[PDB]
Amino acid sequence: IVGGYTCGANTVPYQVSLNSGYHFCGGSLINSQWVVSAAHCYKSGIQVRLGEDNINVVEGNEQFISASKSIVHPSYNSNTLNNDIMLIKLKSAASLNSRVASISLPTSCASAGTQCLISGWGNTKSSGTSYPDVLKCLKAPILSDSSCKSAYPGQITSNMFCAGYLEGGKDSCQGDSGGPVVCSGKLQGIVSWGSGCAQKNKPGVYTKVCNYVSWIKQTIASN
Ligand SMILES: [Ca+2]
Repeated sequence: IVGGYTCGANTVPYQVSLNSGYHFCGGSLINSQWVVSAAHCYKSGIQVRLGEDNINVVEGNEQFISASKSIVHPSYNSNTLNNDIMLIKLKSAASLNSRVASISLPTSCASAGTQCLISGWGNTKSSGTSYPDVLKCLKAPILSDSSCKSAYPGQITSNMFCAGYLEGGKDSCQGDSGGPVVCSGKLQGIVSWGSGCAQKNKPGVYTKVCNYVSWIKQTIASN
């Protein structure tokens, strides 16, 4: 997260870190057994880390639980990033309390202009590299589909939205991928892609979660 703020420990209780020996992506806990992330985050050997603040220090609220299964969206295209969504099942159910908690799926799609909270342990610099150890947060509005398409000609599908600031300076970034965009207490987006980070006229692009609720629910019901 570039241009954000330190969230505060366990203030984003649905935020998870996906770990294979190191943090590599974010995700969102949507019930005691299941995490939503980006398909482009797929790999084998995932350990889900819940209750994290500093990902390099054991602070007392962590739950580390290995994934038993991953399910990449059936129509995920890694070239265009269309349908950049995946489900990860935990080998055992997480213990839910105020510091570790699921986030609700949307009942309807959020609109341009709605404020959301984007969070992650990704790079904090637009030029060069610095990774924070604690969770970073950014409040950002959803942008119009027109401005989104104008920013990225020929690249924005019906399964994507832009959020952030056309002026630059405030954005998600490398290492934030798969993490949440939450608006009015609902998971509305997944950190997906963008051209660098926090560049002028290159806002972040996010997976449009509301399009996937039926797939998520059905998949969970049978796995
Ligand atoms: Ca920790």
